[PDB]
Amino acid sequence: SKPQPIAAANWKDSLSELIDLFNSTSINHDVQCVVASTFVHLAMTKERLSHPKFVIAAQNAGNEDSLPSLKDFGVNWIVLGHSERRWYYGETNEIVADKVAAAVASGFMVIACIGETLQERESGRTAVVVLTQIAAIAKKLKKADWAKVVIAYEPVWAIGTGKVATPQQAQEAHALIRSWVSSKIGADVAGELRILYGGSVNGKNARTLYQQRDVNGFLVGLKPEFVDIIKATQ
Amino acid sequence: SKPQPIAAANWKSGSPDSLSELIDLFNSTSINHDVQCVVASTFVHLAMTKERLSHPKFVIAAQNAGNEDSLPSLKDFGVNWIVLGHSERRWYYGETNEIVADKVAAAVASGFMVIACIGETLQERESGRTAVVVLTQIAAIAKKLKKADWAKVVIAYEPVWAIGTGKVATPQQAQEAHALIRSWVSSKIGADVAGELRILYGGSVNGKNARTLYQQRDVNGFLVGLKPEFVDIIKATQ
Repeated sequence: SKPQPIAAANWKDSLSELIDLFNSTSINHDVQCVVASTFVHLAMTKERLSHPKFVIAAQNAGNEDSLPSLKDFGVNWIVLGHSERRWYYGETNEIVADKVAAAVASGFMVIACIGETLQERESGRTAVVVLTQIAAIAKKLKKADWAKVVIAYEPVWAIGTGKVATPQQAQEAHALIRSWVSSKIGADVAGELRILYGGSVNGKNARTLYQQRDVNGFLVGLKPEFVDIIKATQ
Repeated sequence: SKPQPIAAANWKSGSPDSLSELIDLFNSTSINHDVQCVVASTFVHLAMTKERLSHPKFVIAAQNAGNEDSLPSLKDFGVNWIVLGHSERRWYYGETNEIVADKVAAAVASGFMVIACIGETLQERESGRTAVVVLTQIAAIAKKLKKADWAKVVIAYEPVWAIGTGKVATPQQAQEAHALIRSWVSSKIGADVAGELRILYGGSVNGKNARTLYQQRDVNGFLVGLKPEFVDIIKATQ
């Protein structure tokens, strides 16, 4: 028995044209849809996006006055710790953790990203890297805060490397996240946890991915195929 | 009246669930209607399944055995069911229509009830070859059987075209596939044999869709993967 699925798209196609696509798409099942945008595009997304089942997220904001501004403006979701924040911008476990706690303290729903690299994965350090990204996050949170939290797992080892993830590998990475939250936080919190897959997902694979026990939806890039990704969430 | 329904669960190696924990779930599930429940296991797990599974409405099956001495060993052991010709045997292990047909005959000869799997791929489906592919897979099997033999045979239609492709089968398509199997048995074997035949759906089935699938005129149960949801799959057989 699975919690409500999430379908979140990340903007790194024309924004407008995509927003019209979604505005005219019929989604008949229980799924929260998220469109995360950059600060330059926020105002045009909230202006234009009018789909009832869609909400708008901010990205990586980490300053309390800005967080407060966003909420005033009508943005309640935020995505943090995506792969490029950690490996290009140098956001560490602790910096992501603080960003999450501050987001949580101001009434945001949070999509926190975590994931390992090919180097990390090839030395057999998936579990220690992945469980340390979260322990850090968990260390800042109260048990009730978990209500406001979603996890995206990003198989960084698999983006731009020529390595391919199978649903089996997605499933296995998802289960360890679950186990840990379940032993350290609780089976109640664990049971209600939406763990999103932030790897390579298209129309040929979304179903298979979604059908795994521990996968609860997707964090992916903003493209026209997102619409098949949503559909796969049944 | 439809014939007795069958709810068959297939164990695939490398699942996120534990065999034992699943057997316990089932052992403690109340099933109040007439339904034969099958748990199909691999050879390593067989012995644990006979020793542990004790629910009255459940039996155990073996998978893909094809050697006469082996089938006799299984029957002595207390196994009377077997599942053959599942999708992967046809695509990965090289089991053709004929090899599957021989496996069925030998299973039948030694007193087994037999769940023989059939179905087409997306490629076969998209070129409009469903019927010839599906009817050739069964014709192969039929050519080895006697009319009486059908008493021991159950067919599972596997929409291979719908597993791993992004394609989704509606209950309407499952009905249409199932009726062709029925028509053909009827015309070629007998209306008597046809009407008593269980034709299982071996596609993607969960709790939100088992009902809708089970109510289709030609659907007589399910051959699915061993998961906790199997319980709801059983319940969908009323």
